[PDB]
Amino acid sequence: TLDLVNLGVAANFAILSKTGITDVYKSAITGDVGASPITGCAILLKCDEVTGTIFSVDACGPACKITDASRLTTAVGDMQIAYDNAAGRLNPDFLNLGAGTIGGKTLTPGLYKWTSTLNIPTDITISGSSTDVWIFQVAGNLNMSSAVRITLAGGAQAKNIFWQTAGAVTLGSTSHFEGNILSQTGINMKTAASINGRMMAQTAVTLQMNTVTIPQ
Repeated sequence: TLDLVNLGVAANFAILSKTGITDVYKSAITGDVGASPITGCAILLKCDEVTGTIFSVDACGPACKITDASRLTTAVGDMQIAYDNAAGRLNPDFLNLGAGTIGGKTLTPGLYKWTSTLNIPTDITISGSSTDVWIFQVAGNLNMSSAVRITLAGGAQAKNIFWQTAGAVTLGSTSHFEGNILSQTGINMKTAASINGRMMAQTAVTLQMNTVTIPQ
């Protein structure tokens, strides 16, 4: 029933930011990474940290980098269209579920909105079919605590989950996240946190020894 958020060319990236990608070595990224319009030197990943292509707007950046301004321009533009599309969905199924703390919940499909910061202090399940869609609209920050795991149940797929945040995302140390993040600012991961999803930030993505896998 709820339509997918079309990511266009941004679908090809595990990490896409506008002001760079910082990293505490070593991270494990599966899929392409990019930043635009910032210089490629703002991508602080080593070549042995990415399975995929590192894209740069210029001659600057990691040894393996491909320079491709035009593809990054399209990807970032596509990321902004996706952000606006996700932020623009009307008629939420839920508004202010758990008063902004959703620890222990099982989330069924649909459109969710929070006019605050969303916190996830304890494990949650996202439960639905291989074709169901979840859009989470968050007017503040999104926080997940250390060791918190998002579990998928019933055939729910990470590629059908979208998190739209007006504020910064903070994934706590050793936490496991599921879904696409469309952040208006930063996405900040802590020591050994993992994500099955895409990190699309209109500022920066920051990593500390993270595992990042594009959804299949």
